[PDB]
Amino acid sequence: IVGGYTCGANTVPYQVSLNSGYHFCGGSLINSQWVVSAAHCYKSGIQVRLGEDNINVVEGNEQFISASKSIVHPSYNSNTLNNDIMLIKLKSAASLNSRVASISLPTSCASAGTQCLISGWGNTKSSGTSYPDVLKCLKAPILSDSSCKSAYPGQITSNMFCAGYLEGGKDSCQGDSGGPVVCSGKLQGIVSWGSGCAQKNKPGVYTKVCNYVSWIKQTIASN
Ligand SMILES: N=C(N)c1ccc(C[C@@H](NC(=O)CNS(=O)(=O)c2ccc3ccccc3c2)C(=O)N2CCCCC2)cc1
Ligand SMILES: [Ca+2]
Repeated sequence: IVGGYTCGANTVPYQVSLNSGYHFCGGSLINSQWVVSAAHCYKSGIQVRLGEDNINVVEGNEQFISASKSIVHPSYNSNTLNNDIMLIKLKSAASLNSRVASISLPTSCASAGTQCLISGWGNTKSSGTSYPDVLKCLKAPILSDSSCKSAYPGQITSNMFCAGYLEGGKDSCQGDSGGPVVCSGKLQGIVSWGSGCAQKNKPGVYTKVCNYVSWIKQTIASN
């Protein structure tokens, strides 16, 4: 997260770290056994780490659970990033409480101007790399479709939305991939792609989760 602030320990209780000997993507806990993340985060050998703040220190409240299966959307296209969403089933149910909790799926899509909270352990620098120990937070508005398509001509599908600041200086970045965009208590987006990080006129692009609620439900019901 570039231009964000330290969230505070466990203040984003649905945030997950995907770990394969190092943090490589974020995710969101949506019930005690299922996590949603991005399809580009797919990897075998994923351990989901819940209740994290400093990802480099055991502090208490962590729960480490292996993934028993990762289900990339059948129509994910790696060239366009259209349908960039994946479901991860946990080997065991997480223990939910104050510090580890699920986030609700949306019942409707959010409008342009809705302010949301984006969080992750990704890069904090626009030019360079600096990964934080603790979880970083950024408040950012959903942009209009016209501004989003003006920023990225021909690259925005109806399963994507832009969120952020056209002036540059505040954005998600490498390492935040798969993480939550929460608006009014609902999971509206998944960190997917962008051109650089926090560049002027190149806002972040997010997977539009409201288009996938039926697929998420049907898929969790059959697995
Ligand atoms: N909000 C941001 N500015 C932001 C958000 C997410 C990221 C991580 C993300 N990386 C990028 O978007 C790199 N910027 S990129 O190189 O300009 C880019 C953008 C879109 C693309 C679409 C399809 C294939 C390749 C693409 C590469 C990533 O890990 N990817 C996995 C590999 C494919 C690209 C996505 C970076 C920045
Ligand atoms: Ca920790």
